[PDB]
Amino acid sequence: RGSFVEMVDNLRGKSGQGYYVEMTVGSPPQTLNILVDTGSSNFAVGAAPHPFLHRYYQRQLSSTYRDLRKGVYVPYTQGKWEGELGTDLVSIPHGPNVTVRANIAAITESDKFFINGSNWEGILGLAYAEIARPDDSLEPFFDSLVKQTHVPNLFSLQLCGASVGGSMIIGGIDHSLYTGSLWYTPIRREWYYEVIIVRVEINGQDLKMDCKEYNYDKSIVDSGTTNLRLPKKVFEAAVASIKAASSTEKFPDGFWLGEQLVCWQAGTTPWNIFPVISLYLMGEVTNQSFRITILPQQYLRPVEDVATSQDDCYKFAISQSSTGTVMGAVIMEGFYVVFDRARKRIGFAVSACHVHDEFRTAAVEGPFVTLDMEDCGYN
Ligand SMILES: Cc1cc([C@@]2(c3cccc(-c4cncc(Cl)c4)c3)COC(N)=N2)ccc1OC(F)F
Ligand code: NA
Ligand code: NA
Repeated sequence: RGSFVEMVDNLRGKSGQGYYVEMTVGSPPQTLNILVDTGSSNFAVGAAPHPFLHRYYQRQLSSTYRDLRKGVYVPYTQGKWEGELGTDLVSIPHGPNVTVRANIAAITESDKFFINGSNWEGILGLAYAEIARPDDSLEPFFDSLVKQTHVPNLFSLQLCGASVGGSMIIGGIDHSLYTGSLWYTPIRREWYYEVIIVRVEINGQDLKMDCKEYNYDKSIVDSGTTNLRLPKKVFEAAVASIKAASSTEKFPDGFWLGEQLVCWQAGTTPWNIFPVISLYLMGEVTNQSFRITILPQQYLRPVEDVATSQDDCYKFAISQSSTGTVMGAVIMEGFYVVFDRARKRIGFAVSACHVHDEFRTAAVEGPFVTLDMEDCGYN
């Protein structure tokens, strides 16, 4: 408990392409880089020589593979993936010293799933069975891990922005990874890591919106989304408020829509003209909340690959949604986040690694008195 040195720094990444952990599958072990994804529930890996992939799962080479004789088809916006289900033996070299028999979806065909240039080959869905494909009877990796071992039923994530890095502590917490105290918000329902936002402030100013809007039709904590994604109505109000606070300088209207980038000479990015953003989350006690506070350092994402420019180019990392609020890396990079599955709660503390300046830092503060917090959830 409290200290897990062999798991510190076990995550890597490229900005905008998520964080991945090294895993092994089959016997003898095949090493793969696997995206850490708290927004889905399948362990799905490349299993055929797609051209974007550094490597792939070669089932024929594993003496421990078992076929489930079941296919899986997964469509989404603009694409799909398709695979074949089985089980095999899975370890995390920089995780707990255990090996488990887990469900693996061997991906045989995909469109717009893998990234050309990225260093990962599969996805570790860490969310719940309710959203597994094809159905909730396909046991997610973490459920198998807990059933089959003595690893405690929780994991925590320290994502460090910028090639990025971080830690995934499986089965516990490392106190060196955060400062101050952890504050907990209940997991509203075990499908996504669903939470309830009860209040939103920009630079200290309440958006004074019916709090149901903040959670229309859900809010989730998702390591596999880059951005903070806000429902349309909340996003409109959020930028309107952000536009106002930052009107000391002007930017194209398309910038706030993430349709163009914005650039400053190096060393000369004006952080101070930008407002802090505070989300108040439902607390553990009736009528009690806490708030988490992020900086422009979190919501203005560094974009390296621009041949049209030669400066500090940033994308605005806040965007509309029709699927609800999504607290992606933008949020998580500010905090140490504890996915306390045993107690159905998510903990937040200031991350010991988060990017800030000398004037402002990310914050986790409470308690606050907030009434009618149950009304904030959408049915
Ligand atoms: C349909 C589907 C989507 C996902 C998804 C995902 C897929 C592929 C790439 C990225 C990604 C790309 N670039 C930066 C990042 Cl940070 C992530 C994210 C979409 O949303 C989340 N959270 N993960 C995961 C598994 C799924 O399979 C099914 F089993 F549900
Ligand atoms: Na167990
Ligand atoms: Na600490």
